[PDB]
Amino acid sequence: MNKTDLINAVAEQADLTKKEAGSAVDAVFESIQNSLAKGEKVQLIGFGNFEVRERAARKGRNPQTGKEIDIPASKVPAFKAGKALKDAVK
Amino acid sequence: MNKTDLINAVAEQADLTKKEAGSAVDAVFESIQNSLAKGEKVQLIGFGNFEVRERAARKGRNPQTGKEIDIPASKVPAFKAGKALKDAVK
Repeated sequence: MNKTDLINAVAEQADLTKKEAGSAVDAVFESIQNSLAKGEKVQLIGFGNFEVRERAARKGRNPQTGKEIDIPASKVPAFKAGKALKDAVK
Repeated sequence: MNKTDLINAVAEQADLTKKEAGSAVDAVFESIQNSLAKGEKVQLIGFGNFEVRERAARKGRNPQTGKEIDIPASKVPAFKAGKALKDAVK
C-alpha cells in the first residue's frame, strides 16, 4: 500500500473527496514531521508514539575494512507501536 | 502532540471540520493497521515505511526442568523513516 493507495482508503472510509483525503493525509504526516522537527513527541492513542532519539558521538568500525571510524552524534526518528497495532500484527 | 492535537492540526492545514479531520485521522491509522495485519508494507514517500518484521523461532531452556523449549516465531510492527522525516530531525 503506497501513499496514493492510502489516500484512496481514507477517501472511502472517511467519505471525503480524493482531493480532501489527499490534503488530510499530507497534513497528518507533515504535522508529525513538524512536531518531531521541534523535538516534541507524538503520542497517538491506539496507534503508537513517535519521538526523536539522540545518540552521542562514538567510536565504531567499518564492516568491510576493520578500520576505526568516528561515529558522530545523531538525532533520528523513532516509532514505538502501541498494543492495538502490535496485537493486530501478531 | 497527541491525537486530539493532530486532528486539530489536520483540520487547520487541510481546511476540514474537526469531525472530518477526526474521521480522516482514524482512517489513516486503521488503514495502516489493516495493511500490516495482512503482512503488507505501507510505503509513504518522504515519511517512511511501516512493515512487518518477523522475530525468528528459537530455542530456550526451562530453568526448572533443564529441558529445551521452543519459542515460536512472532511478528511485530516496524517503522523505517524516510529521507524527508530524517532530514527534518537531524
